[PDB]
Amino acid sequence: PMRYPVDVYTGKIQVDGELMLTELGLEGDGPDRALCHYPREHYLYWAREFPEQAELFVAPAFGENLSTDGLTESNVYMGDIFRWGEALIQVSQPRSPCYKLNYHFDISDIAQLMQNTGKVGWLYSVIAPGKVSADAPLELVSRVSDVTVQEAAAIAWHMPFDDDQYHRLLSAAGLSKSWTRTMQKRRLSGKIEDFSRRLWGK
Amino acid sequence: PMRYPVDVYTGKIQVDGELMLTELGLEGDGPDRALCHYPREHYLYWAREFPEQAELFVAPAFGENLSTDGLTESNVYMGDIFRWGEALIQVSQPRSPCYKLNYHFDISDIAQLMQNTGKVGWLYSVIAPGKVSADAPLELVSRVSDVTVQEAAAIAWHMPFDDDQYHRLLSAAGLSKSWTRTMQKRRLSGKIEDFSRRLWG
Repeated sequence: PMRYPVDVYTGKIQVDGELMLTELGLEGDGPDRALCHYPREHYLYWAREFPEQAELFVAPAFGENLSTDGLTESNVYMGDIFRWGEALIQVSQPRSPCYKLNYHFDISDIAQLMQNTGKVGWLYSVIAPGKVSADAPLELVSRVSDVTVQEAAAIAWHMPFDDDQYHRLLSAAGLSKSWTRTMQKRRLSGKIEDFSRRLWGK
Repeated sequence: PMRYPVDVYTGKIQVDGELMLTELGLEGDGPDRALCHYPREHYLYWAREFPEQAELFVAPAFGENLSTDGLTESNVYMGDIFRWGEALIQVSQPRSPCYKLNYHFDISDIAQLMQNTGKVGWLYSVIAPGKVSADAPLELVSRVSDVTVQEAAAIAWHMPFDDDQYHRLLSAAGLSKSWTRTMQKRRLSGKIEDFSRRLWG
């Protein structure tokens, strides 16, 4: 039963107190995307990649609510349920990188790079609202799937069209509504949707 | 491909024009329970069970939005995705019987009996909003699970405590938030929640 200590941030500013996790997110901050998570470890990577702006790559530069060390996309699975203090949360999707990040860091291809590396983080849906805190760690209570956030990112963005793999992703407990809609549409249309608008803003 | 004709009803009155299906349900009518489905076959059963009120047991007596013939809880699966006209919908849970039905039929134990038989029908979540109609059938496009609605009802209500079977249910694609919360809580608490308040008041 590993515990992952969490640094919390809301509208973005570090929080030390006890606070309330509602169905719609933490107080002061849709239901499938109420909580953003980014692995603190990835900052080291970005800093190496862009030395002359290493000072920009610290939490919560990527807009995250939860910052941790020891959880990454390859050891966190779709549908995973974690207890956090009094609340329950479930992994709903990988976070899709967005062009707005490029302007936030004033680096032209960050979003593209995030997507390519798969160092994107994940969003939660809140299964039970409750009292939470910075001093209360995450604890995995149910793993109900075999698809790691990493694999979900790969199915989404790295692989050529594979109906079988979309079927697999659609079978993942907790999958967000948008990702269900996106993947189902691929299966029916036979086409992978455009990423350009999301990634560049052009 | 097998496609299922459907009678629609919106709060209940039979609609047969086109109408818009939204994230929050049909136009005129939470996101996990936007669409209620009940199999038309069950009415025959209820009529036999309560002969002196057989006239009450016709669609949409059980409040359903969708009425069909050929789909039942043993051949519909958790997480199933169906195309309906222009929209996409996903099976999210068995419908939980409620005491209000007892007053609707003015028969004292209908909800309890529904739960016990497992003749409960199911709710959908709306994956894509779109134009729908009575003249547009349901078509199964993705089956992503091995838990039938029947099995989910049994895990819920018919079985003694079985952590393994709750794990199984928590692994079902599309499972509603409330059922996820309910089943997770069983696993942590070691206790099956009370049904009485829901079944009676």
